Amino acid sequence: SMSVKKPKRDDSKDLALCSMILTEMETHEDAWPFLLPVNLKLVPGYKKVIKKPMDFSTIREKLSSGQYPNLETFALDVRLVFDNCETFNEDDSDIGRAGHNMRKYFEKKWTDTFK
Repeated sequence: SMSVKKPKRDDSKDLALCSMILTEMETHEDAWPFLLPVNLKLVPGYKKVIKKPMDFSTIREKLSSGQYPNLETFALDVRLVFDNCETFNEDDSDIGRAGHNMRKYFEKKWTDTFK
């Protein structure tokens, strides 16, 4: 509350560390469905169904230009990529499997880096 704060967590490396995690997501072999925005002209249904499209290149631009106010808002966009993927793709497809794998990979890096 006013003049009553928990001890200050050092957040000065968060930016760099989020960039690293993102680089590891970008270079994973199963990242291919997620590297670029889904082409909304060429994938019927995507625009209407997915209210908030997100992909790694868009996360990279937001990160690099100071558009994440904190590490939680960064994790929300990453999770959105996988939530979107689950919404549009059957679990039993290459893309569906890609998303499950990438989400697990992300969550572990997240916990090991910050928790």
